[PDB]
Amino acid sequence: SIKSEFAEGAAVFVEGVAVFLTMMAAFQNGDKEAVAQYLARGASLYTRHEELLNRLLQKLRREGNKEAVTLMNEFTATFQTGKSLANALIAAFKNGDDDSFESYLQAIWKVIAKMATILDQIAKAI
Repeated sequence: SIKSEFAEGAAVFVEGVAVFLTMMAAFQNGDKEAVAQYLARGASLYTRHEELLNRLLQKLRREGNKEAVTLMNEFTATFQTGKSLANALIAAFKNGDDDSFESYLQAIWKVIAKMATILDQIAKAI
């Protein structure tokens, strides 16, 4: 259902946010071993969420819920376009460029916050 897909996606979102926050703290402490592990998990969570978003979008399209569909378009567009920042974050890790890594972390947090606002709006429109 729309509601089961939404809640499952929201739980994956919450897990990714929590991993991202944990990663930020590890990076502040310079713990590159831990940052590597969290980056790997964050990538897997990205994939799971992508699947759940598409499943949700298909259900919303079929039900005909216009407000929710428009919001989901914005969420998915932000999610897809946001991958360019995530790829830059990974590259900065692989190159040892801590200054770039920090910068993308703080920029990505702004995207996460916008995504969370969209998800709250979707939850109220379904």
